[PDB]
Amino acid sequence: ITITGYSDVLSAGPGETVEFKVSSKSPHPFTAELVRVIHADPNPAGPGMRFEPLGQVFSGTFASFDKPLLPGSFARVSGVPAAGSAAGLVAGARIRPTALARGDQCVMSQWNTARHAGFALLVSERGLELRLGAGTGEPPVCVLCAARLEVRWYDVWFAIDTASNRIEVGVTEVDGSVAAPVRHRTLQMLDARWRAPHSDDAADLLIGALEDRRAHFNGQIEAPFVADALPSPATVEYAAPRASDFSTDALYAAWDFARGIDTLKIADTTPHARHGTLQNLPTRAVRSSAWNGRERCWRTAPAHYAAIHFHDDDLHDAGWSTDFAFTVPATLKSGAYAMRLSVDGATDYLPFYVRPELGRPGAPLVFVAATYTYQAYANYARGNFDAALRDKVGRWGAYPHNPDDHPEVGLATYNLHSDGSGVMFSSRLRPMLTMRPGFLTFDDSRGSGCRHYIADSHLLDWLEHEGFSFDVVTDDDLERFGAALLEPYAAVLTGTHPEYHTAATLDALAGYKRSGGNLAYLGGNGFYWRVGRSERVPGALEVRRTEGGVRAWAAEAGEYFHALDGEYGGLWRSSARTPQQLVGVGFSSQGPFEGSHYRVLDAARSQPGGSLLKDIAGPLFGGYGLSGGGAAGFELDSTEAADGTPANVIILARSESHSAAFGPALDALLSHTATRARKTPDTLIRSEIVYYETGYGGAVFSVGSITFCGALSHNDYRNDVSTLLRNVLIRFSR
Amino acid sequence: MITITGYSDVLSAGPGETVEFKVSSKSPHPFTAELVRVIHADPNPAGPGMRFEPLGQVFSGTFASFDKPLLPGSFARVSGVPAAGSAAGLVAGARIRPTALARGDQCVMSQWNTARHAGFALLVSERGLELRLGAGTGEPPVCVLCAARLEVRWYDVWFAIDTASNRIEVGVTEVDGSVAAPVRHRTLQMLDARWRAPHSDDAADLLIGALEDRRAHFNGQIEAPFVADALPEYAAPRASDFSTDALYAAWDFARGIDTLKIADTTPHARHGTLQNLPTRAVRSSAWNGRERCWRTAPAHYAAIHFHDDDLHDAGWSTDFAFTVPATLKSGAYAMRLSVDGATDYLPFYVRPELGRPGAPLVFVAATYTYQAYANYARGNFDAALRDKVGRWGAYPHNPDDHPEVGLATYNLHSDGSGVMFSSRLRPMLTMRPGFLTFDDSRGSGCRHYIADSHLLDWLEHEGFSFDVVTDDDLERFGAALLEPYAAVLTGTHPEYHTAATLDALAGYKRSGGNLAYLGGNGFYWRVGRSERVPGALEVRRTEGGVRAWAAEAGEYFHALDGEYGGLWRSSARTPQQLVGVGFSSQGPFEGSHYRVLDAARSQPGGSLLKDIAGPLFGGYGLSGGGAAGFELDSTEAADGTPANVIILARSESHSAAFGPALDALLSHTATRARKTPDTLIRSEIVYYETGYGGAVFSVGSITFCGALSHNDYRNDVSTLLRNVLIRFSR
Repeated sequence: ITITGYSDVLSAGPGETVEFKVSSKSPHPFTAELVRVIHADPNPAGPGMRFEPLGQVFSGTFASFDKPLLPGSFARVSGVPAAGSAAGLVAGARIRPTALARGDQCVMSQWNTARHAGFALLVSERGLELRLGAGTGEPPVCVLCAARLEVRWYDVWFAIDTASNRIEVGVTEVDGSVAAPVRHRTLQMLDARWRAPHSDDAADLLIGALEDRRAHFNGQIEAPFVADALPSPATVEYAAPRASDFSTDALYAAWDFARGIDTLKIADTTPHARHGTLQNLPTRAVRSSAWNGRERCWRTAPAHYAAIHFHDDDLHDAGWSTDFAFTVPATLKSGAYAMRLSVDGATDYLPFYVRPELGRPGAPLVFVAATYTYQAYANYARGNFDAALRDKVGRWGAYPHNPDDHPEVGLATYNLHSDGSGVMFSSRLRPMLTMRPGFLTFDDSRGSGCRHYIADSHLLDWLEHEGFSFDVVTDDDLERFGAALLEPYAAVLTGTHPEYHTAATLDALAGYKRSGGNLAYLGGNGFYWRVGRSERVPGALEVRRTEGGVRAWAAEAGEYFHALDGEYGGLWRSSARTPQQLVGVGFSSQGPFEGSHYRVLDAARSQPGGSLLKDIAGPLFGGYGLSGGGAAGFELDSTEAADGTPANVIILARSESHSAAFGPALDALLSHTATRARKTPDTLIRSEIVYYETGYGGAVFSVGSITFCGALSHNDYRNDVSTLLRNVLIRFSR
Repeated sequence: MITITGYSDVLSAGPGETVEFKVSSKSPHPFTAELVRVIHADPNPAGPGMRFEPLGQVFSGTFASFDKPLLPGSFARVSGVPAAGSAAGLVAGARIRPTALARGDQCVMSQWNTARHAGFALLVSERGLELRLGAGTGEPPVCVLCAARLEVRWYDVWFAIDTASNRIEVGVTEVDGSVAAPVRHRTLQMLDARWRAPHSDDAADLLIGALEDRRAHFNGQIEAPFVADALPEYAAPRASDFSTDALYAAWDFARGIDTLKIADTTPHARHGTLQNLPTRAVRSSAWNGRERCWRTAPAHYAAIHFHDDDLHDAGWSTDFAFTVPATLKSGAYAMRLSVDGATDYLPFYVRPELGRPGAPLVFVAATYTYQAYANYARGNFDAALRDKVGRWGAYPHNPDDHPEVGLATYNLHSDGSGVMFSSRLRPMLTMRPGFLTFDDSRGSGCRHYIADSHLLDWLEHEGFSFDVVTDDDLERFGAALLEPYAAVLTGTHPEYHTAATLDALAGYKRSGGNLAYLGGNGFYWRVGRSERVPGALEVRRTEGGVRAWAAEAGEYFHALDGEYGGLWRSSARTPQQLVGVGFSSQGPFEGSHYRVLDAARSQPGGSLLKDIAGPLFGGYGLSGGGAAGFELDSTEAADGTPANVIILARSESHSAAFGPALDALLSHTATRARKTPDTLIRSEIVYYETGYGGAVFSVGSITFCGALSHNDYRNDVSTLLRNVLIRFSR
């Protein structure tokens, strides 16, 4: 990829600054030009790509530096001497390797690359291997403990005993009750192939990787330790040495991963206090060896959560230097923007949002950009970027690079890691190819195949063409400012897929409802998953797919609480907040990216809010759209009084004729033949458009379909779907 | 109604232990009790029929018939307390969440000396909130009504009799004021000497959840009730508003969540006792989502859920007892009851002595599963089934027609909540020999106790002696009880288990034993229990899976033992890790046939397939007409299946009504192993070695044993099990 980058924040109000971090692998400088994004879908059959150039607001030419992406998580203990004494060196850990077929993976290492001095303890399908530096003029010593290690808890160690003139490398299975527990060891004579380190031999101590930066560990490490003497003799042929076996003197370090589970620090419990720092956001708050099932929450039982899960594809915070900054002038109207980057014919877009001042709005409407959901889907490598799609990207002039070809940009929370575990973290401090104008997600046979940021621009482009002024706020803005940020507006509008939320963003929308506002839920499958977040780890979102529902992977028992903020993760249902309580409808069906039509329930025209159907002939409508060819499609929401729909809900229309591939949302089911309402599951395959009054003075309008806004621009913005939204926004504006 | 029925305090006894039997007879004549050994309990004419061995020479007796009642409905009783009130008046109130106001008058708090017409009662209904005051020997009671339309939300309710102001007040306020239209109503009446201070002889029990002049059982949650005998833009009076002096009592339901005691926090120490086992460890008004475990956050679980149909411990007096003589061999027994042409059976088990086996095989009676299903009113007892029950001479009473015996953990309560508790201290009509569960077009329609007798009758007929232990025995004794036997055999549906019973079976494998998993859908749900409440099981259907109801967020931990409830999957123990296969499909009560994997005959343990022609077999049976049916288990390496598993056969041709088990699904198009869901509709018979010296044999089908007796015990399924048990016995 020639040029790409990211910003430290995704939204800034008047007087706030966005720092942009660009990586350019050209030898010539690049250009940055501010644009306002109007339509980001490059499908020729629709409005096409549309920007408003604002180079006169911000323009610049800047020097190109090529900055790298290094996936793989690990911990660095810095500013420590080389380990060892004249008596020797001992190091070890409790480990659970989750992908040994991937090669040499380092448990712990300390290596001065220049002086060829240090140690490294590694595992692979060959067993447990010790590498010792031998100086500038000898190849390294290697001692191998051949064992067939599986995905279980093992104790691994090496010991250099000068007095006995022996090296030992061993591995013992922690659970001795299994039928054939592994216990192997290798004994070599030392023969002055090792001598106590010297002051200049110093280097950082790493856990999970090796620096001469490679051999990233996949799986769990628990309680690593280093000692520079042999264990105090106490009274099974051999056992693994652990930190408890050493005098406090002899301990060089002993890390307890149970301390600080919601932080990036690994704590050393010896008086040396040789702490370390985790890099690339490994997964904490996972079961360790003492976990037995009686404890399920790391906040009250940290000794059962005394391990950290490392993955060789973890990616958080690229650490790129800031190429330029932009401070929002008090005259730039709130909207959706980007920095068009350009060099050698290659272009990127760095999207960001200009947020209104709290309490003084610039329009009657505000749109909520679903940045938590964008970030959770960020860089989803869907394995679908085949020749036919790659061809369409060219023909249409769409954003040229896809996560399937670019694993250097890391994964989404819809992916699995290399060892097969679910990706629980997603960073926004990296290039997010899936949030670029022009990016296509699906080879859509009946439309563009655009999602999230790009598909949300259908609505922003429609809002503009119909003369509706709007301000834009993000999920982070709601997290920061609360309902008070929304209160000034006559209606709040969602995107096409507001799926991921915190208690703060849900509370912002409910408080806005309670203040008397109007809510336009213009998507499907909203308010379904919880995200975790921390002030202590900015730029990361956490997702733990607990219990059930439609999920790309399943969290393990006991690991349901977030590490970032300690909250119970998973379905919002699972924390007593169903979508129906916010917007009257809830996720009920999911199928492929294909849409269908609505049918008017004409009984509605006479009820409160049935005038919203005026100028829609019917009885069908909406059988068109840039998102899968229909206004009701992909993921659908319907009414459930039991799941919280208000008794005054007015169903205006109800979809039909979805393909046989549409099935029921699992979390709505007690069995494969009965819903939670004890109806049959086929009653779930439908999208329902509803209207109701909140009882606080405002109303709610819900479409329950991700593809709904994809139909707005059909027939040059003149169609039934366009007419319906116009009726809503006119009504919501008195 | 039911002429004679009953139950026992325990279901198994070893040598020298005693079983106490409690009988209710509506006859004016005495009844007879006679000991029998149950051999076959299925009354289907097309199969071996009912079969007993009478042992009246071991125990017989004639006993007076007493009619003993069944009174459903949970509540708390505070006894040994004076009548509440002073010359200044009386105030009482509580925080409530009514879950079924259309069911009639439902009492929050009451105290009523019925003879002297003295006391109080605070009730709710669809009409509002009502105070009833006693009025004396020759007057009807006072009634003051605060008309309000109450919903299923948290309200504060109270009444106050203030003699100084000559006022009665009855009021209700919605706890959450942030709602659109918060309810705030009250009614004011003049007192006019329609009440004064109580007298010593007015004393009576104070009840929470019911009224005794015993009626008006409350449906929903009660939290922090209190009584005061003094007074502290109206607001609800709460216990915090009163002098220490002015408080008669103030109960905090958060204290003792795993007990039946309700604790009074005032120095009066006027504690109370819960009856019929209402549901504890439920969200209270302060629950906010940050805590999900009552053991570390009791203030979020400071409420109790009452149901007018809770049934635990009938309290019937023992009519007779039986002490097991050293000469009665371990087996499945019953007490045949008889009076006026009516017959009941009181089943129980004789357990071998620890360490002294009497046979090479032991059978595990799935009593935790029987109890979880006990008195399951399925709504299926129509004219056709009642007729079939007549023709076959089957047990004549069904839970559907006889609701005084309470519910199963598969039913919903009257207020719509899931039934979390099942008592064994009540008549269990579904554990009687002769009980039919389903109108089966292709067999008997038999489950659990009765279906397990297919296996017990086959073992006898094939000459295999066996001992019997129950789940409760494994809970008490552990793997040590199983160790002496050459093989442990399960029943048709060993579904419900504790950590102690799962450990007894795993420990037995590690000791070198052989395990015959002869059912389907085993080891699936967790059960809770405690020695503090003997005779009760708790089931909380958390997270997912195939479930009759869904537990609420934050209520996933048992009240009885504090453990995380639900699927054993959700406690990190899948069925596959124990027996190599795990629940994967369920359909109607229908069976189909297996197909031999002929690659198996040459592998380890393919000699078990000897004398089975194939490639199909088992297309017959007393349970749904096929040896693979109803609920099926198949292999999953990801869920823990050993790598040396050998698939001997695989079912096929199940009806379109058979679907996948929900907890095996990531979406409607992908399993946890990322295969398509149709790969789940199959039962797989497996054999493998444990590595400790023994082996495991698993059929993964509930209906398997329904085919053992086919064609006078000479058939492929009979041949298969015979081969296994012979092999397991050297």
